[PDB]
Amino acid sequence: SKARVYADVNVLRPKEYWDYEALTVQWGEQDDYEVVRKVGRGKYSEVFEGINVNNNEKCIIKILKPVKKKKIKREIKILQNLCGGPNIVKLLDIVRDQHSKTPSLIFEYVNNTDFKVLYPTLTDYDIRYYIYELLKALDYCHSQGIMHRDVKPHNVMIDHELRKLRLIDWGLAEFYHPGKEYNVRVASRYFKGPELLVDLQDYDYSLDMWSLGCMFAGMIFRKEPFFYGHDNHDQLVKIAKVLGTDGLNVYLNKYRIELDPQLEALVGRHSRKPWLKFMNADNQHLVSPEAIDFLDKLLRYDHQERLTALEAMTHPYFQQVRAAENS
Ligand SMILES: Nc1ncnc2c1ncn2[C@@H]1O[C@H](COP(=O)(O)OP(=O)(O)NP(=O)(O)O)[C@@H](O)[C@H]1O
Ligand SMILES: [Mg+2]
Ligand SMILES: [Mg+2]
Repeated sequence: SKARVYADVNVLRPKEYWDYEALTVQWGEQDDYEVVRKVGRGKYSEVFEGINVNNNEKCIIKILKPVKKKKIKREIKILQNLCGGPNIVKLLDIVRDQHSKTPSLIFEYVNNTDFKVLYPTLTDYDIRYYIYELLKALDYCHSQGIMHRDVKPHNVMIDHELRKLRLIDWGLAEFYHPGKEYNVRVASRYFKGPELLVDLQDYDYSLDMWSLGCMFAGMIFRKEPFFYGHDNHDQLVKIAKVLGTDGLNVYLNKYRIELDPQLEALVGRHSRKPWLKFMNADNQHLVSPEAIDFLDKLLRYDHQERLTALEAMTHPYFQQVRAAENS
């Protein structure tokens, strides 16, 4: 299986564009940036709001924990390749501690509102607007030969007042190479595409489209998250109970994949459930045939069947957002 779009980007570009292992970091000054308060974390970082001592402007300081240097260079190189793209978080500086050589990535500050509180407050149009902006970031990174691999609300910073969105967290992102087998241990469980759940390793940019679909379904159906599995097996089951086991079987046969016998047993058999059966009173002002048509074209087992980011931005669902932009 190969990507249907942007397959040759890294093929056509110089090795230095994608060979993140060769990257040579030019360190900035650790003193230029000081910590104000902790604002987030991951298994391999602590993230703080900070201030640029030189101009008193806010910034974000992502202090990285010990990991193979290759993992750090990858995040850095990807950020460097994408810096300036639409709605991509900007990496402003890279510094380290002189004694521990503890590295910190310095980013632009986004005055984010916790998604758990922000989303229930978004209007139908807000949803359309933010998904559109998020789509711009994804088409951009796909166009630059990169797969994000961790699309989820926690990695989408929104300054709601400034209607500004930034796709952050490029720490699991990879360069797309035709026919490469990737590690399937990426993305948050609730946002993992079928391909990851069934060991299809030759995946591509379309994985990010499943994740976006999951985010979108959560927003319009007001169900965070929408596919709530306890572990990877249970995640495939949660998907199968909505999408149906028919399409799954078609999918696995198309790609020659044997499901693990115990997994096959957990999944069982399920009818495809229509998207309106998730319709209720809290979400109603939010679903419409165009929302459903768009969602349906994202949440497909077959990654090759999913809309591309580009196609998605042209879907009728976003016509009002396009119109506003065009002025
Ligand atoms: N540029 C930013 N502006 C505002 N807040 C941010 C920014 N970057 C990170 N944060 C916050 O810090 C949190 C963690 O940052 P992130 O880069 O995602 O760390 P991580 O270690 O890669 N986390 P994980 O998602 O578990 O991989 C985010 O979810 C945000 O809430
Ligand atoms: Mg994150
Ligand atoms: Mg991360």
